[PDB]
Amino acid sequence: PINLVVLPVQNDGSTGLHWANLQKRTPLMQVPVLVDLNGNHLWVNCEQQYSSKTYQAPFCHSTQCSRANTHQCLSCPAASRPGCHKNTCGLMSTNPITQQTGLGELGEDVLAIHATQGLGPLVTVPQFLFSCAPSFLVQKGLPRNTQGVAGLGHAPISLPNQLASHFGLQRQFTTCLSRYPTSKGAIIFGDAPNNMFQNQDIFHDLAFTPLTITLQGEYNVRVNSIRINQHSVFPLGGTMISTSTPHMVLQQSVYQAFTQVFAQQLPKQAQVKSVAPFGLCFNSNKINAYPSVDLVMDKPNGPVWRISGEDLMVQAVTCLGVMNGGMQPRAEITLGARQLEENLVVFDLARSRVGFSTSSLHSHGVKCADLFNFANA
Amino acid sequence: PINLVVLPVQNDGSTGLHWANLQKRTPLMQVPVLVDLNGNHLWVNCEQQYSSKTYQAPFCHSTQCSRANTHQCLSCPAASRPGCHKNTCGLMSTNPITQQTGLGELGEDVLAIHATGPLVTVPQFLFSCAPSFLVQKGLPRNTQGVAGLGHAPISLPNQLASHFGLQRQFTTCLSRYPTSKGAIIFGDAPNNMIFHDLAFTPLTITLQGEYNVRVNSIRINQHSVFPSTIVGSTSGGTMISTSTPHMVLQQSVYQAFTQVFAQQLPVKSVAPFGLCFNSAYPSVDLVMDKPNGPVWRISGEDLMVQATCLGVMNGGMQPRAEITLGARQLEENLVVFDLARSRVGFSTSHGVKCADLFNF
Amino acid sequence: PINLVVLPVQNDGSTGLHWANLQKRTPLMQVPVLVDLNGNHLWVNCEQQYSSKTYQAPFCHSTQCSRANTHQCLSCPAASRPGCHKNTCGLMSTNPITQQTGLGELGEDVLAIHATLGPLVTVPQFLFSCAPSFLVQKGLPRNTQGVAGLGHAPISLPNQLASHFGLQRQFTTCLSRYPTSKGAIIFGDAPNNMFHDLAFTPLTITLQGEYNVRVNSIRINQHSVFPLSTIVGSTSGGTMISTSTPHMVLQQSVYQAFTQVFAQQLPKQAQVKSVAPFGLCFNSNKINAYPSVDLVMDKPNGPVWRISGEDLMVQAQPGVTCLGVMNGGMQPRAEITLGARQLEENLVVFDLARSRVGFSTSSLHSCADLFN
Amino acid sequence: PINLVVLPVQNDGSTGLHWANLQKRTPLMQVPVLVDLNGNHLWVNCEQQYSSKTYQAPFCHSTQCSRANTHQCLSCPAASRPGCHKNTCGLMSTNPITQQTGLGELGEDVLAIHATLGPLVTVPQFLFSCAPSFLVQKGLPRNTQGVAGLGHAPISLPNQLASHFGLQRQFTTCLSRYPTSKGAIIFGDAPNNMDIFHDLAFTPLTITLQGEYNVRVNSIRINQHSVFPLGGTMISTSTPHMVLQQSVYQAFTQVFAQQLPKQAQVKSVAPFGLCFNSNKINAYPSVDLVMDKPNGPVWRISGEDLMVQAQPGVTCLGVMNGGMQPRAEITLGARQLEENLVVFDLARSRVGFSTSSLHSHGVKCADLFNFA
Repeated sequence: PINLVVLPVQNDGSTGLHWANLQKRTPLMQVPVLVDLNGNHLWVNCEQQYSSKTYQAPFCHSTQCSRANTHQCLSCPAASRPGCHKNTCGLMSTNPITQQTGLGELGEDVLAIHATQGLGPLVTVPQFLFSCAPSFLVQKGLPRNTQGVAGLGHAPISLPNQLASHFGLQRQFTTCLSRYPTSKGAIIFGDAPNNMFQNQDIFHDLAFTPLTITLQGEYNVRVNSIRINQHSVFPLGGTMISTSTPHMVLQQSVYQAFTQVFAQQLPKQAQVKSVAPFGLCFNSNKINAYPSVDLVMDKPNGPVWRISGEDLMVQAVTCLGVMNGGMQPRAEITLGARQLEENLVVFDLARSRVGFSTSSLHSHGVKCADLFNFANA
Repeated sequence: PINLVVLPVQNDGSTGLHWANLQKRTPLMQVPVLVDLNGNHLWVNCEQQYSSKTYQAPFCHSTQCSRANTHQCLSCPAASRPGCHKNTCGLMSTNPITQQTGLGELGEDVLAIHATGPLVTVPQFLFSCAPSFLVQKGLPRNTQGVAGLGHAPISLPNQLASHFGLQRQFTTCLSRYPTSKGAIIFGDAPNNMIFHDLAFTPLTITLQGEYNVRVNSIRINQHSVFPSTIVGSTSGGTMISTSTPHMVLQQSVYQAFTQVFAQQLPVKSVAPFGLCFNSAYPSVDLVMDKPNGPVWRISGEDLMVQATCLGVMNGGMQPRAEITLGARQLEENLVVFDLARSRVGFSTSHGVKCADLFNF
Repeated sequence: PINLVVLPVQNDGSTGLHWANLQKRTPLMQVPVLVDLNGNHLWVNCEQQYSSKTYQAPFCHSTQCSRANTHQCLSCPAASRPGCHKNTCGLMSTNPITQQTGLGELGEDVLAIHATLGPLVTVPQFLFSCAPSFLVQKGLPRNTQGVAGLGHAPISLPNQLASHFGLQRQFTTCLSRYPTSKGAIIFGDAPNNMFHDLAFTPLTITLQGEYNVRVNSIRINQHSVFPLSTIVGSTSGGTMISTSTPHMVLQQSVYQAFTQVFAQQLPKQAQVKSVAPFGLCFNSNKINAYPSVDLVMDKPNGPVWRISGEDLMVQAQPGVTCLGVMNGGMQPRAEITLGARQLEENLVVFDLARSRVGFSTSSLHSCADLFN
Repeated sequence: PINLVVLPVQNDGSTGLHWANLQKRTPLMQVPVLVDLNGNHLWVNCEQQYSSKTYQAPFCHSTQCSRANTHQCLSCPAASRPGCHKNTCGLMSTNPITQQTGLGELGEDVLAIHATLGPLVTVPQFLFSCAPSFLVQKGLPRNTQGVAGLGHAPISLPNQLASHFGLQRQFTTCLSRYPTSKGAIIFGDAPNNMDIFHDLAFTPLTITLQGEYNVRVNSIRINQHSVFPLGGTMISTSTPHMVLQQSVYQAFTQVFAQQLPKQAQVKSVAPFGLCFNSNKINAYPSVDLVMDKPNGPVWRISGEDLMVQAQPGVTCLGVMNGGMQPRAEITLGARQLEENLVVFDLARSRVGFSTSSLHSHGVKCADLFNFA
């Protein structure tokens, strides 16, 4: 009776990005991969080392290629091995940090992951679908020695969809990303709010906003306004949620309005020169008392996604962790990994809504890393 | 746990097609629908007095619309009712008998089905409220829509296997006897209940969402009738279908076939058939996949119909496939669609009856 | 330098649909084909009678398949001939009258058409589909063997013709109300190569390939009928212009509003027993003037597409004339559809370059004169 | 009567890539762009200058957005400017050197091009994308502001130019071999309109799902020694060298080396793998590509033309290892298109090349037209 499965995820201190050791292949081995909230699928570099007794490449026009949504047939002029076959299916994979994309082949192999009643036994998808993507794609932008990307996007062979389908889980997943490199957070597949902590009602304040999917397969929500200490800075789906930037990203005109109203809410004298890659920094000794950021979601009548000033700030000298996305970012506002860390964020694919707590996880005395004991497993 | 779910399916003697009573809505009610093996999705006429407590039409750009692969937004300039909303998602539904297609609206409601047993549910089963003109011609009497079993993201088997965590496969046991009911079993039937002699052949899915296999040869009573660099190939070229009762052949294959079939025997053809008799029939052997392949065998009498006539039609110069196997060739034959392994399984101690398998 | 190309179009009185003879093949022959304004392409019956020295079925993955936007390969077991090949590309064709669709194969052959009255000029490699013959069985005017699509799709007639000869990316329909005189489709910039009372409204294309405009309001004798970052839910106009239906079609709620308001513009006593296929019929002779229907385009004060009431009326029986507006039920593809009868005796400029549809705000005086 | 249009394109010595100054906007200005033979469209960074009186961003669901194959609507939260509007269309653009792709906005403006040496003729409503600026940051030749695609895609350079002027649906490349020198792209039927094309041979052209031109190589020999097989082949200007899948690379480079004396080999200069002392070589081996099928026509590469001057006294084999999964097992780069007439016939789905060298007629690509 499997109701949840759970993947440990770690915060990479050097990049601010989140990544995981996936258990794949026969025998099981650890494959380090970026966690890309918006990614279409799981892809890894197979050009390398690849040992498995259970690896298979589906044939062109197969049900597996249809499920993966590719009718592009490929062939390789060379002895067959993972990544190189006669008559297989081709899939474009994306490095979401550089935005590079390249052509690889669809593969199947074992993926293993812990079940959890709400720690539990290790269960497997014996023919988990993924792509052997070309190696140039791992060369830039990813945490050291990452070999791939696990996409959690709403696409037919993404992690959440493949896991939910195989185990009959509710078609949703919950992220609890860690703020701290020293301790692993979790991604929970299945209905966490109903099937999952130690007397604490961590979901008590869950509120919901509608979820859309862009044509590029990204999760979008809609922000009705941004207020900083009750002063509105915006206006004047639409909002992407993403783990391919650590920081909040704002379209340039929104960036200028935001940062200026932010500054204004602090003492003018507290401003110091900026350290890269930030624009707006402060002497932190000079004032502890950061403005609160309310994102009013969907429509004027709430609910409110609250960001405390302190959690927007980076200990760089403290700097505002908000980036100028230029004239044409993909979304006018993007909530990045730091906005996800230490919050329970529910992506409900069945009902098309994102759930979020109006109150802080930590108010329960709980950190995302406290959720599961991965050291026993 | 649940590892098997079953839909009773009924043989309609007047059309030669099959149909199920789907259980939907709150409170549950019965929705007669044609079973279309290659259908993309379940659709229904929602002008047919739609009562439900649990009906929703997903909004444009939602997760459900994305899953159904539509980014087309619609609005109905009318009040709000099932099939008429503002800001919902459009999708094309097909009447696969007439081949008509029409733009309808993505809906969500409860569907109930039997486990193997008791009735279990998909609270959010996705389907389409299709335009009512699509139920006017060709369907079995009183049917209100079509339930698609094609390999497409919101087809019946995909939704059910995903919800219950079944093995990605379904088996077909249609009954030959008009008014009798066989079943479609979802999940790993071969391991979860006769499946000793399962041959197997590769399955491809066409761009239009149809199941294909490849037929290397056809014989009538042993007589031959038939016949990451990018590449660019084709599917099998033989379609399995329940949207025709009859075997359909490309004109030239049809001539060869029927003629050779005539020669295995010693009247005034009766419409729509081109070869009829008074009332031993020769056997048809289909070598599957390639020259070494397992053989799909249809005994002659099972091709034959009573207007007795050869139930093999002329699909003209350009049918979808060179060869199509219709409803009658699936009847009283256990056909396993393994979507996880991309192959179709079939029965090479007589056959019992599809109608014997269950009791509802 | 060729500036226009012109195709005569015949009104079939028996169906109200419009058809043309397309000149193709080598040797050149006539192929009678339905004119489908919203159709993706030209499709034609290749069932075995087809024969031509210049016909080829492009190979899968060819530039011609790429242009037609199909990467679906097929093959045929019989001896090779048009419609039947070893490695070709598949294309879905639609009968717009019955809404049947079916898979056929991309074909290529010579098409000839008159320049500007001028000589016959040719497109040597004109792309079209060999469609399954079941597609011609039903709903097509007599003897029709295919459908010429004028849709905004990459191998439609207007696009191929404009492209081959370097015409302006537009065409003008001037359908005839009278079967005995043929009207014209004019490819290229008709307004600058042949009146001035042209109004324009934005043109959008639906995902199924249809032309849409936006009707801000429908009025009858000025009375309102209709009615009282990734951007997300945008839609195209919501009014379709089609030559696949003869009459105006309205979604059932709009239909009822329209009929109630139309009727209110005339004496209740003039009404008479309904006569199929119609729902609102009148004692002819008890009416001197029928209400005008004004479609205000784009915005509440945009340009107006005006229909005279006489032109929306049909005479069914001896002394009884009926309203030529059909009930499209709950889910027509568009809430309002203007049909062949609304396009007859009017110039309509489909400008694909500027995405606008242009129509006269003073109809000639109520198409066959332009050419001969 | 316009039959050909020609674009001077210049060889960049640093990157080995080719680029062009496109004349756009009102008033006209020079917009430097990389020439990407497989590029889907023309894209530019609009953030920067963009001065024009004739720029326009089509609206969502317009005929222009449909042509470009996008039904994705964009809103920009800012005030109106090029690259930033409400209700426009989104298009993904690709930097073909880094393989980065990003979302930009469909735009329309004037593009001027020389007709035939002849006068500047214009496309008033030329479609392109305002692509996000991160796409220009790496790997393009210095100062280029975007990319001009020549792929077989509906709004590519050759398609828009052929359609606007009624050209034959083909183009010929004559890329110049020497740094800063100028070759030409000629749109229209170059072979029939200006024998240097007397010996044109032809091989089937296919288009991949990512929109790249492909042909098939049936075999490769070096000095008549078999290298391949034991043949999908992309033609590209986004790599300056030949690229081979790893097992083909190993065989090719081995056989190439053993045709030369083994003491000729010096230490490898990055990025190359096989380099030589250029004192110790007097003749390089011929590389022969049999196209399409066992008995097809032969694309001949003189071996000297495969070699790169890495240093003062060192010459390297300009053949790169594409690893396990390059897009095509063989790729013919910029260097293989240099000083060679290559005809991309989109109408007939074939690529044409001369069995006899352009230099054996005494001609160089830079000779064809006098630009300035």
